[PDB]
Amino acid sequence: ASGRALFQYPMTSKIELNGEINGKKFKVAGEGFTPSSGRFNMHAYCTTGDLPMSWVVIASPLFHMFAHYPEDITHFFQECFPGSYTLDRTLRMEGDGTLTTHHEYSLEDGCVTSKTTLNASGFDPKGATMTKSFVKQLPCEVKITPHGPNGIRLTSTVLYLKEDGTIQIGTQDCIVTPVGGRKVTQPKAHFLHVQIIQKKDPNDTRDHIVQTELAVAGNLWHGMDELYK
Ligand SMILES: [Cl-]
Ligand SMILES: [Cl-]
Ligand SMILES: [Cl-]
Repeated sequence: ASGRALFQYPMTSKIELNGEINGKKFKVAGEGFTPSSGRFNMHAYCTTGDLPMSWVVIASPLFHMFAHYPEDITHFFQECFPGSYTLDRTLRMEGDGTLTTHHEYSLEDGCVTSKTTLNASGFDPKGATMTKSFVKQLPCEVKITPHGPNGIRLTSTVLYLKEDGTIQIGTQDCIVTPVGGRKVTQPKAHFLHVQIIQKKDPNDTRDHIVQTELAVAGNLWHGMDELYK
């Protein structure tokens, strides 16, 4: 049993995230539900107190294996199982700060566990990230290309909406690397449409978020694959 045969829905998720931003250390944990292909939620909470940064900015750090892929595009993230993959992220909030994340995953009993670290240095203490002035991030297209002999790369430019109704940009670059000591067939260049919706639980006493991601793969530009050898 490998690849897509390991991703029979419903499934669950867990996260453990150890973070630091501008010297403030924090932890998040969460549990989530993946009812069906491409629709996955996460109820995360800061176990150290208040989260010292925007929940909107930490949204993308909070599971590409749950994306919905048509049959005719390789689902690289799923085809890495068994063996798994790492994700390395750089998220540059333009004019504000840069953060990196490192993720490791394991699959057991229908549950994907993410162990993630986040490092963030030199953010503007009056920027939207540290003052928590963001309302949401807008849906984007993530460009996925083959990267080196065995990886992929994911790039996106994300619009973050502040409370005054104006936009800040984040520039996001990820490398996925199989860690299963085996070759995984690389997909053709393609795009992922991604939307995040965040809300609060009526009762939870913790600093928390209830997040849903919709993530759908598509060959949005048939000619793009020609450019990536
Ligand atoms: Cl927030
Ligand atoms: Cl990404
Ligand atoms: Cl493909």
